[PDB]
Amino acid sequence: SGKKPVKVKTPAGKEAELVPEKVWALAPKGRKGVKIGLFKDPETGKYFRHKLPDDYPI
DNA sequence: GCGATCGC
DNA sequence: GCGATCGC
Repeated sequence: SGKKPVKVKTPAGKEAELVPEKVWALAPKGRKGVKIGLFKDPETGKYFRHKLPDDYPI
């Protein structure tokens, strides 16, 4: 689980600051990849994945 | 296509 | 079992 909030655009189309429920690195062998957060849209109650900043702690 | 994750 | 998440 994550700690600090993340500047996120929701599926519903709104800018929100949300603390991700799970975070992990998504990277192939030999390449940097990205960090991924699993988020819950507070309005709709639905889950979605979003890129995390590069320095976000896993 | 690779990489991990999980709600659906 | 997969969509969808990014950047290479």
